[PDB]
Formats: sequence, structure tokens, C-alpha cells
Amino acid sequence: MDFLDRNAAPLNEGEWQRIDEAVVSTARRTLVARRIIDVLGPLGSGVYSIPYSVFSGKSPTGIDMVGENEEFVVEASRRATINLPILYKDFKIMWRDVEADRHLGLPIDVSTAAVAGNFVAVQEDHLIFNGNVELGHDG
Amino acid sequence: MDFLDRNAAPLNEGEWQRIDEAVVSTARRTLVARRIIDVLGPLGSGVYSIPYSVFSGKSPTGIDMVGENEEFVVEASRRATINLPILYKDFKIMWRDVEADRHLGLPIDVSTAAVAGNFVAVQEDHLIFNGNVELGHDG
Repeated sequence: MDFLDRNAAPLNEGEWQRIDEAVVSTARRTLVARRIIDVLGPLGSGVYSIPYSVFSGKSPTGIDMVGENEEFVVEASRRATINLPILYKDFKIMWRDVEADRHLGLPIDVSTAAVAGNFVAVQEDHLIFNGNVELGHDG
Repeated sequence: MDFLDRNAAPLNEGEWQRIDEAVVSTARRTLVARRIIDVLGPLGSGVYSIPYSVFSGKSPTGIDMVGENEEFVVEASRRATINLPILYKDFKIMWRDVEADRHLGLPIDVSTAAVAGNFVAVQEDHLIFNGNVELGHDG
């Protein structure tokens, strides 16, 4: 895999685990959407687009002793398809702080990561509720 | 001896060595008096007072073919005793600086110890030249 090239960073497994926690726990607090919209997946890193059905039509339900009908299907009004954008924000960690951690043991302040996590989750909510014109999404 | 203690102190040997060196090296820099005047002793910590002889007077001296006379004696114009005071100054090494050394690695700020050394050497200098009024010493 290794697009997420965490081997090349200096941060040790503890510093990664604390960055991941400081991201996840900031997402959990910040997001409104995942409180009312259920997650699908995660699908995988490589999936660029999803085909999905629109079930915009109401239809009857079958009720019989035995099952002698076939009209009681659900059929997609259309198979739409949507591309998955990237939401991203970047933060620096100054090299001195890594040196302080690795020698003195004064640990990395991951709040830069948590602030990036917030500025991404805010955009995720903005995309979900308001859509996005230029990606051609709808919300 | 062992009126002092090295062992209940928090310092390791290398810290005692740096403190003592910073003391001796500030004394040598500051003890002008021990350049012009010879040290009697150091006799030891136990010595409290010393008897000494003063030869302020002048006397006749013997010149004879046989040496019959015995008036010609070296008479101490006064014989006296002086008490050795303590010259002292206290320097305080903060617990946080020991903690930073023992964990982080920043060496001890022994500059306080050097400044105590200087204030002692200057008090010895002031004693030798000007004399302490309360002790009734002569400078």
C-alpha cells in the first residue's frame, strides 16, 4: 500500500498512535453528519467512484399465502455514480520538537494534528450539508 | 573529619567535582592575600584557637669573647592567642535543576556555588586587610 508512507517519517509508533488518537477524537466531537448519517465502508484507499442506485419511487409490498407475484420488486429509478473527492489540510511539526522528544522526552504537541483534524471535519460537514458546486456534488 | 557530608546530598560524584572545582578556581582567582602572605596550615578542622608570639620590641645582642651574659634573651613583647572564626556563605541548588539533569540532561547551574566561593574569598580578604571589629581581630 504505503501511499501513507509513515515509514519515512521520524515519528515513532507511540507518536503515531497519539496523532491518530488526536485526529479520531477530534473527528468524533466535531462531526454532526456521522451522528445522523451512517458510515458506509470504509471502502478502501483506491476506490475513485461509486455506482449507486436511486430508489426514488414508491411501490407496493407483496402479501399472500404463497408468493404468487413478481411485480413486488424494488427497481432503481436510476443508477447514478459519484466520484469521491479528497478533503485535506496540512500541518507542520517543527524538527526541534521531534529532537526534544527523541532526546529529552518532552513529547510532540500533536495539537497541530488535532487542529488539522478539525479544519478537515468542518469541511466534511460543509460538503455534506451544503454540497459542493465545483466538484458537481449535491447535499 | 566528616563534619561535612558528601553522601546524603543528592549530587553524584561528577557534580561534587564540578562544584569543588568551581570553588577552588574562584578562590585562586580571588585570594589576593594568599599571594602576599604564606599559609600556616591548614592545621585541620578541629583547631579552634591558636597561641602566637608578637616581637614588637627590640633588645640588645651579645658580643663577648666568652659569652658569659644571659640577659640577652628573645622576649615576646606580648604572647597572645587568637580565635579562628568561621567564614561562610550558603548557595542553594534548586531541586528542578537536579531533576532536569537526572532526566533531561541539562548540567547543574553551579554558578551559585562559584558566587558563594567568591563571597567567601572576599570575606577572607576583608578579614585579613581590615579586621572584624566584633571579633576584635587586627588587620
